[PDB]
Amino acid sequence: SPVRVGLSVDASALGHTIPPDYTGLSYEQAQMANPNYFSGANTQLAGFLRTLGRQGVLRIGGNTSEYTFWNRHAKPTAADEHLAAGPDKGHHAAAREVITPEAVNNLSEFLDKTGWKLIYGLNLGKGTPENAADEAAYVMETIGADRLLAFQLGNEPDLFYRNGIRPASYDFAAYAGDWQRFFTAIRKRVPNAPFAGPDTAYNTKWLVPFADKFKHDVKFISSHYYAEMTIERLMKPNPRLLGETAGLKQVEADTGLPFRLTETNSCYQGGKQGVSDTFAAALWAGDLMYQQAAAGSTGINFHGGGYGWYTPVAGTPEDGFIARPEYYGMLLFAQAGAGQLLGAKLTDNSAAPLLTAYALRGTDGRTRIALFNKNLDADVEVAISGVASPSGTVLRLEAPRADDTTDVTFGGAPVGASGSWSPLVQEYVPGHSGQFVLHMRKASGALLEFA
Ligand SMILES: O=C(O)[C@H]1CNCC(O)(O)[C@@H]1O
Repeated sequence: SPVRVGLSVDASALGHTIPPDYTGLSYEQAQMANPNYFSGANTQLAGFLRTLGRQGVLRIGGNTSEYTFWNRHAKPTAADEHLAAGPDKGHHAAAREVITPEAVNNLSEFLDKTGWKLIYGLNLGKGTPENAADEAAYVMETIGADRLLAFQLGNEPDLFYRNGIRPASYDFAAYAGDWQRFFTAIRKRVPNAPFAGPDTAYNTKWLVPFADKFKHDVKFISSHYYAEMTIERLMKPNPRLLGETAGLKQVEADTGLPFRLTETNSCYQGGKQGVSDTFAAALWAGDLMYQQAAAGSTGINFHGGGYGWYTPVAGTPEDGFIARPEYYGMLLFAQAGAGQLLGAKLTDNSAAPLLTAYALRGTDGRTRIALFNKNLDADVEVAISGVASPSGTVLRLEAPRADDTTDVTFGGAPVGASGSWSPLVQEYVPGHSGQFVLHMRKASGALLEFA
């Protein structure tokens, strides 16, 4: 007994344009202590990034960016030649790590194998303005202007008052004083240096005051989002999401600087075993990419590394890399590709309320629809109107249970080594122009492409 829902596509209801560099990943700065990780020799990880997008952004930052120190004469230690730095769990201070010129040289070679651009964290929490300027000069020289999208001056500065990085009295005004001092030092050595911020954890009250004070000094505004957890809770809206969406919309409405979600994943403190590492996270992540794009976001960076519960890609240079379940929701987005969002209204859906749908006119002119049946107990039958085409094909995003940590496929295939992926099962959509009908099992996703 599927829940019978209507989906009306309205090509006259033009939404936001999704740019080619929308997709992205975030890693801990501590990983730059291992020059083998972001390296030309890491062909496996480079292939996972290429499969997520021809263009995209690598963001390096996180809690460890306050505990990582640039040393222009240093070489890496024994332990850090083998370091796989997973997401910081945010319980206490991270271990001190050193970043070497060799690590920045190898990062350039890595980025050049991918086509991706870089957002690079500087140490405003514990470092000096002069050391930041020295690091920025080396990064700008080596990575180059076309691949360096932005420096960010600290990670989650809105938590320095609580985590001991600053006094209890630290507030936006104190942060703006620190930010101006680092900005001035860096621009003295790197007059072309680009910036973004404030890279906040959650405090939306900082976004527009940052944008207004530093309007002539930044390329875009950035903030973070974590949904925390149970799988049922992850499939629903929550107040924190509503607040972050409202913050993004205030930036777009009050400034005309673009916004990027520079660090996001399902559950903070490194994720939750049984939620973040499950097929549910693929549906959560693919739905999030579209919801934020529909709300006016220019891009996203899913946090990860090591074998963290929420990482899209898990592994090490020594042991190899694998796509975790969340990767498959980002792979649906990659396959849908860039374009402009169209209206897509669901009706008769109160029985299947966690079903989401997004329509897109691709750069090639063809209509695509991304659906996420996030209902854990309801199959749906989707009557699709407003789409004119002889023919459509469906790629399904599936696992046998929402809590599965494996068995995830897209287009009837898993991702293989080095991000290898091609569709092996493609089905025609039942119906004809102006009336297509699509069945979806409970807890599943679909990408429809029309001729
Ligand atoms: O708590 C987490 O999972 C995140 C929160 N944001 C900072 C971080 O990326 O360093 C951390 O790993």
